[PDB]
Amino acid sequence: MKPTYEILGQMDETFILVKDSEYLYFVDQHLLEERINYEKLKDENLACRISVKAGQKLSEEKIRELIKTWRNLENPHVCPHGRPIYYKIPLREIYEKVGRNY
Amino acid sequence: MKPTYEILGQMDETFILVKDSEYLYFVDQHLLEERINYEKLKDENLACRISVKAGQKLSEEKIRELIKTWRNLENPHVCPHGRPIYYKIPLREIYEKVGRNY
Ligand SMILES: [Cl-]
Ligand SMILES: [Cl-]
Ligand SMILES: [Cl-]
Ligand SMILES: [Cl-]
Ligand SMILES: [Cl-]
Ligand SMILES: [Cl-]
Ligand SMILES: [Zn+2]
Ligand SMILES: [Zn+2]
Ligand SMILES: [Zn+2]
Ligand SMILES: [Zn+2]
Ligand SMILES: [Zn+2]
Ligand SMILES: [Zn+2]
Ligand SMILES: [Zn+2]
Ligand SMILES: [Zn+2]
Ligand SMILES: [Zn+2]
Ligand SMILES: [Zn+2]
Repeated sequence: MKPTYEILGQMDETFILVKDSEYLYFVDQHLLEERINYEKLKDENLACRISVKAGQKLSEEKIRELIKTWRNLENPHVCPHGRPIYYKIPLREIYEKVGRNY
Repeated sequence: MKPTYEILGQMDETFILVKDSEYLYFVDQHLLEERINYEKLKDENLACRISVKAGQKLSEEKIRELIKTWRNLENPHVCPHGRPIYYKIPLREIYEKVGRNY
């Protein structure tokens, strides 16, 4: 994700919505924290058990911290168990559907 | 869209993000206002020229009004020129990508 981005907020207390100029990302808060903790601790089970879970409301500050850290991870793409950390949609798919250039 | 929904906010001063239990919708603010005005005025060019344009910031109250009205339109799907008013993504596509049931 580009270093210029906009955080749109939380969805379903499960995903952080954040976009750059190319994509809107839906970032799984659990998988992201698990990856962050795994890269520090090198322990899959420990990283999992201490991380936030889906269904927990996060403060705006905590969300900012997580997204900033996400960009600097060695593997921002998949958790240590191989699950994709995020879903993404190209912004052009949204614009083009309604007839706008992007 | 179901009568129970959550407005997530504006994106790019162009789309209103709103979800129910099934889909996340990206609603084009211009096309929506144009449809609203067209259903009142029955005049395509007049409805277009008086409507908000992309790139205009909208207040939270104005966004609420538009989304409430959207649900009651005779045609909430396409503007009078035939363009889709919104893009939608099934929530299950987002959940399933990260390995979650939905
Ligand atoms: Cl979880
Ligand atoms: Cl900060
Ligand atoms: Cl921060
Ligand atoms: Cl426009
Ligand atoms: Cl109100
Ligand atoms: Cl209202
Ligand atoms: Zn362990
Ligand atoms: Zn686990
Ligand atoms: Zn886990
Ligand atoms: Zn901070
Ligand atoms: Zn995992
Ligand atoms: Zn006219
Ligand atoms: Zn026009
Ligand atoms: Zn128009
Ligand atoms: Zn109101
Ligand atoms: Zn139109």
